[PDB]
Amino acid sequence: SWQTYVDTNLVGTGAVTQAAIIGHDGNTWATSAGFAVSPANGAALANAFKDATAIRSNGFELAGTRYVTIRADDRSVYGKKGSAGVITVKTSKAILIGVYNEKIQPGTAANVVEKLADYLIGQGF
Repeated sequence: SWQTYVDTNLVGTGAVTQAAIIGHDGNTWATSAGFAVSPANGAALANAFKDATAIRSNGFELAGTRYVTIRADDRSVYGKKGSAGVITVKTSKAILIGVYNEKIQPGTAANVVEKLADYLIGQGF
């Protein structure tokens, strides 16, 4: 279920190259093959949705790579690193995380992730 959201609705689409779904405490509910985000980074991200102050000054880390905050509101937090980047979105019970590489259109990745979030939110999650 969470694994199929990640494997099918996120990675399987082609819009993100790697993806994870985290709880509001930052611990991973499911993750794409060989992609791993630390409970430490996850929590920080989780906090960002509440208070972006910290991430706005230093950005945020996810699976080794460091990112720069492009967007930060109470629902979405997006980072970028050259042609790459990460789209993260917050639902009622989790936070979706999707990274895309050079080959992907940033807004293509944002559409997929935000589309998954709307779905989950309408399912009570």
